[PDB]
Amino acid sequence: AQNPNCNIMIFHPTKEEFNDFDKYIAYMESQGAHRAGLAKIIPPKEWKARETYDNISEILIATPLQQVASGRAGVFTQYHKKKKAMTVGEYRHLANSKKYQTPPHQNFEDLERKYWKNRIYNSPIYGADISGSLFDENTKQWNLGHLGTIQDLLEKECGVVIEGVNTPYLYFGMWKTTFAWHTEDMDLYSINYLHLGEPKTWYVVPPEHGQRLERLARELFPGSSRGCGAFLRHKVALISPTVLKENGIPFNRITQEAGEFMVTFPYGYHAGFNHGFNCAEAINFATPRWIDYGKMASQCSCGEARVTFSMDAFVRILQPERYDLWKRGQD
Ligand SMILES: NC(=S)Nc1ccccc1
Ligand SMILES: NC(=S)Nc1ccccc1
Ligand SMILES: NC(=S)Nc1ccccc1
Ligand SMILES: O=C(O)CNC(=O)C(=O)O
Ligand code: NI
Ligand SMILES: [Zn+2]
Repeated sequence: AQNPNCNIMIFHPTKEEFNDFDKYIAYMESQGAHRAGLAKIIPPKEWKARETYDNISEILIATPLQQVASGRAGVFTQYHKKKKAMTVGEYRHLANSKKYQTPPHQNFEDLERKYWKNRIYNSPIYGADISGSLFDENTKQWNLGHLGTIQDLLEKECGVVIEGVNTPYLYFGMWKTTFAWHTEDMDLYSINYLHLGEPKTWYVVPPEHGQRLERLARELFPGSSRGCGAFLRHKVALISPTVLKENGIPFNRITQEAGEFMVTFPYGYHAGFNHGFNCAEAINFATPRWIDYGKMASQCSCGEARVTFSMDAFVRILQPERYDLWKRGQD
């Protein structure tokens, strides 16, 4: 078995290897990359996402989210308070202000220490889930707006034609902005490109050990657990690497820098934070190996978790028994 310790693997494809997206994902998995839950892909030196980022300041963040924490430094939840709209130029200025800017630090490890010590005492503002893309239409390789769709994958594998679309989302971050412990909708893959700015640090639990994280989460957030059998779908819970180690949860960590791709694999729980002002683009995708994970994916039916239009068909076809109750998530 490849990669039995479930290490995060880093790949350096050649420009020739960067042509066929599906083929390279399959290659990564042949080397055991999926066992970690997360992989890094460094693009060929000849590749670029677009020419420059000089003209992005007029993009609108219609609903910036202030991430307010509750709990203790290593075990907390966050809720998202809606703020007034602002442009990316305005957001960048805010990120760089004295109130919100990255503190002086020695290295990534020093900044990580500062994050877990002090995160809960601040409320950074995030521009998340903004439909759009910053890939040039002429970028032919690993263009996240030009991937094969999940709906076409399901049709190719299972022969059923379904409604729905999937398109990329942009994320504008600042120091301490946080993504909570989660797997993707329907335990899909995700791919994330860091277009510009400061790094993003990731934590990940191997898919074969996901239930260990779930059990700890139930212990650490007992009221939330009683409210919903899949409350990590709410994407609001944080657990520090120190607390994971104290409880024997297997995990790994890695820092993503501008110009690098990360791929998360089916049922790979992940969480993380941004180092400073940055912009990332991400989208979900599927492969034939995903189908069995989609069939088994937990669902939130308490009504808290966000439901995309396109997830309906996934639940309807892959989980027909759960569909009525999940669809009771409704409204
Ligand atoms: N072990 C790492 S980090 N990467 C890698 C990628 C391809 C082939 C062999 C090794
Ligand atoms: N062709 C589609 S829809 N997706 C996909 C992605 C990676 C590998 C194989 C297939
Ligand atoms: N290196 C880190 S992240 N250490 C740490 C220890 C205790 C509390 C918070 C962080
Ligand atoms: O970048 C973020 O804030 C969160 N991204 C992801 O969870 C992802 O790409 O799967
Ligand atoms: Ni994710
Ligand atoms: Zn729920």
